[PDB]
Amino acid sequence: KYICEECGIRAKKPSMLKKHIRTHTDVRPYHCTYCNFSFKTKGNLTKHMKSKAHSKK
Ligand SMILES: [Zn+2]
Ligand SMILES: [Zn+2]
Repeated sequence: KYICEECGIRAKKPSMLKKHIRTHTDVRPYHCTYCNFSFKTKGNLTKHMKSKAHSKK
């Protein structure tokens, strides 16, 4: 079985899920330069910065 009971991600492969499930931990080095939230990938980062939240670049 490989379906996150939280998000519902579908990853028939372990490495894919095994990693996903481990993300619900604290393995997110990508921390926003303002909030206290973080992500496991740099992609989501840009997604959180592109928003008009707080990025007076
Ligand atoms: Zn999940
Ligand atoms: Zn932020």
